[PDB]
Amino acid sequence: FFRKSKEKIGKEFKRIVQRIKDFLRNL
Amino acid sequence: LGDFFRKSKEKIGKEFKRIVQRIKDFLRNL
Amino acid sequence: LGDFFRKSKEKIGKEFKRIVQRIKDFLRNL
Amino acid sequence: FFRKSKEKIGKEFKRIVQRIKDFLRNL
Ligand SMILES: [Cl-]
Repeated sequence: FFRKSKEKIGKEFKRIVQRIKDFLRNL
Repeated sequence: LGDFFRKSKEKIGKEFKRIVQRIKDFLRNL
Repeated sequence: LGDFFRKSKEKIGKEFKRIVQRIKDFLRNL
Repeated sequence: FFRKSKEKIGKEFKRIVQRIKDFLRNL
């Protein structure tokens, strides 16, 4: 359960950043 | 039109709620 | 241990809730 | 607002499929 929790934090941050970018580019 | 504007506004609002829900979840749980 | 098991179970449950919430949202709104 | 709504359906389906895969692979 070590670096996988850290790996999860990074994927979730990336997922939200992507979603925000998509929204702004559309409007 | 008219209903096209309403559906577009509804879809925008729902996506804004999706972002806010994801942000809250990330900040509280990580 | 003990609290390691509880936190692991909690994290698993939360991820299961994340999936169910996303599925519901997809099916109802698309 | 044409094919972008269709484009959104496909990204969301892909996002859920990915999340389910990640969960199953972990346990
Ligand atoms: Cl997502």
